[PDB]
Amino acid sequence: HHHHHHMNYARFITAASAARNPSPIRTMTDILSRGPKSMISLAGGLPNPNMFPFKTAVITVENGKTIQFGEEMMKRALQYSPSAGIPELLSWLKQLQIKLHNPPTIHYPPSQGQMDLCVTSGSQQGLCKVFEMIINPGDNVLLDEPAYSGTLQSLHPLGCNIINVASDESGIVPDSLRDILSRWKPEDAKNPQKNTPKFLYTVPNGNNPTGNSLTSERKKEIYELARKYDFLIIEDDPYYFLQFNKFRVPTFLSMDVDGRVIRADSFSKIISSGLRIGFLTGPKPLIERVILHIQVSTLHPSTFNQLMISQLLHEWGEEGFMAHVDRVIDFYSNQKDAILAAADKWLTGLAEWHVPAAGMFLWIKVKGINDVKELIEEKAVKMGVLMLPGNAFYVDSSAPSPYLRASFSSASPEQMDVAFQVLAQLIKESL
Amino acid sequence: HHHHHHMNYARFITAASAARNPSPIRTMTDILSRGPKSMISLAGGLPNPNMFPFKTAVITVENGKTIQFGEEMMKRALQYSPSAGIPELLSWLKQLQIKLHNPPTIHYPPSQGQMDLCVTSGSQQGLCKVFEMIINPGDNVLLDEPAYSGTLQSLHPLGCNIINVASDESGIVPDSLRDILSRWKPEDAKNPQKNTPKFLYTVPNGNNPTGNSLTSERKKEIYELARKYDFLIIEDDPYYFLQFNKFRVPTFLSMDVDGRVIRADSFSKIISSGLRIGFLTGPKPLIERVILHIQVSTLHPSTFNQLMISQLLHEWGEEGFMAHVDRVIDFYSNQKDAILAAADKWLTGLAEWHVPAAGMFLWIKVKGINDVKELIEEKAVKMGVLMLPGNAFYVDSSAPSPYLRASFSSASPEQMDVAFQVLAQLIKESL
Repeated sequence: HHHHHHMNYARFITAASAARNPSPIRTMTDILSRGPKSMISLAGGLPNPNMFPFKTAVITVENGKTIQFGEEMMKRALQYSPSAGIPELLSWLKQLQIKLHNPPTIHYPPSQGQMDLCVTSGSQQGLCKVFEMIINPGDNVLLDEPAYSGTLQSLHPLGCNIINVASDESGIVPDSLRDILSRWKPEDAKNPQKNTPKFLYTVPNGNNPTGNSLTSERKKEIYELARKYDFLIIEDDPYYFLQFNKFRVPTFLSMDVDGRVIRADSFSKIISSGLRIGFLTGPKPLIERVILHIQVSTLHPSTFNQLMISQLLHEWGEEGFMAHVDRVIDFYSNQKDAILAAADKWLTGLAEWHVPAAGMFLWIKVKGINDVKELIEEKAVKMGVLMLPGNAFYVDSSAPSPYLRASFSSASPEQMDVAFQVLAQLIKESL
Repeated sequence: HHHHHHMNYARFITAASAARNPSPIRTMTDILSRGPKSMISLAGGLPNPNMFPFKTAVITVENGKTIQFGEEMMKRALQYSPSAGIPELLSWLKQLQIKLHNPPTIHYPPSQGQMDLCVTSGSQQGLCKVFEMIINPGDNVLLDEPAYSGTLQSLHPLGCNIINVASDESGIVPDSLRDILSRWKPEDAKNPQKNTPKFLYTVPNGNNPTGNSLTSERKKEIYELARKYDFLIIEDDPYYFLQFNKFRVPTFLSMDVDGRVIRADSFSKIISSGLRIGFLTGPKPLIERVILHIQVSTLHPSTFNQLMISQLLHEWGEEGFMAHVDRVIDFYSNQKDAILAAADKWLTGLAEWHVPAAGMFLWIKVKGINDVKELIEEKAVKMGVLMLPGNAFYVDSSAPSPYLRASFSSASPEQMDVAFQVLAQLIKESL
């Protein structure tokens, strides 16, 4: 018997989200193409692209072929395109997801969670619209702190109760999640008044700010709890392609037999943050709610920027894409080694840290102080150094934090050495 | 005494919108630049742009200088940028708004509505976030039908009561608005339980689908009603730069002594729809709520696409921008003349229409039929022609509509002649 549980997606969709109806720009593109080519439509609502002033583009690529938009491709790049993304980018990304994650839901019926993808204007846009789709005021949601400050700022106005799940150097601790969920009975998920959690959100690789990643065994245990208590998992994975380990841990999407995982991927850290391109992968009924919200907001991701990325990826193939990933990992892993060496030299005895598993941040706990912000934004700024106090990564940002987040994306080894010399002095003269 | 009334912006901001707090990507950009240049920050959260694969760009321009992104500019184009837009585009657009509209609010205190601008990922994103900022379920809002289908689809899930204001060939009819508002007393606006309308929304030039535009005298009367009953005006003006008249009618923004107008502009019809660039202009406290929502969603408009537009506009200057506008008007006005000639020839006696004042649509009322959709999507599609039934432009899209929207953005005169021959035959053989 094929594995996986029946889902009722209506439990995870607000009344406003369910009320949305389709609003594409001129759906006649289907009735015209299949019909006669001599079919004259005065029914469309597209501006004439011959008026647009940019005419051709040439974009050079390191380790890839030059990208050229000739006259006709430029007119396409400068015109509206489908809400979920251009078809050639969607098709390539779907094949990538199948290669990397082989999701169980690929061939499910739509109504029981068939895998669907949506290109978004950055991954964070997809996450925001997912949160907005699900959360009514008073709903309970689960996540591990410290968390990305932007996620916390997105959730705050929605009025949900954020329930912290304990975490350590291997991510969320399943025993903590199990203990929290024992507040409910599993059947309470079928009774709205009981207010069982709607979802668990986590960054499973290279959490910002901690650098920690989940293990495979913990992901399996967490997934089983999500099935038992019938909550969704929001897998926000922007550092998926920045793991230092040779082998990537299987994702929640890869084990999602039920159709309860919404995954966010991004090329923001590896290909371009400024182009505003990410993508959601998840069950069709939930992805459809996000698409409909896009249709009345941004309409679509930039057609031009999608064509840039799509042409890059098609020429690279999976091989060239993974080779690029491996160059970027190599660079960040060397930066990681450099910042750890500077910490070993100058901060030993004064602070403690875990080795980042992925991403671009080192999370430093200063010993013998209750709050860092004293010796950073008032003392380190006078000595020529700035690192980020940890307070902003908690729901309660006023509580004291002895943590600093240090970035290793760009500093040279010399800059890291100086920076940690200064920090060591500050810690010393503050004890 | 300087003209304009005290505003209380809290009356137009939902609890969720007011709850938002600032969430920029690493605000340390200010403490670093003014500080010493030898200040080492490990506090930022930017990915290293040297990893990104695109290295230079060359973009040709008709009637303008070729745009070049060299190595350093490309790294900027591929990186995160500020939520409200890049500074050089904001500054140029602010000067444009001052030139075109000379808004009264330029030098007001922030708290009483100082003019502020936000570049958005298309104008519709700004409008969506404005609607979301204002509307609680059950709130009353005012607009004229027929209206852009996307606006209606955006408002539907928010649960507002849409109150139709009568409109004719000169836009909203002020006597209708006055009669509707007589349901309330002006002081009811200071009593939430009375549920006075929160805003009036309109497309004042070249309404989609009608082609009609407001007159100056009506705008003044409408503005006075907005002051008297204390509602905002949402001026959605994507065809502002596509007016066929030599002189543009003054905008609501140009008369906004109170700070009660939120204006949406777009370059989607004139420079590029696919680049997803528009902008809001409005009172600082309201624009700030939109920016904060952007900060947790799209983060910013594509940096690359903003640099393309900004470099185009700076090289053109106001003179080159207006010259481009005038070429585009010339083209669309000729298309307008062509579709009117085809209507004169083939549809006279069978339909009636008003001459479009702006934009790219002709709105045709078929005589002697209650609903068109019979003779379009089941009869015209077999004869090689498609035009858009008017039903989608009303809140009640199931009510019969004898109207068709015909686009003149692209068809040749020959295609228009054929299309209207067919439509004339269909009307004839359906009576």
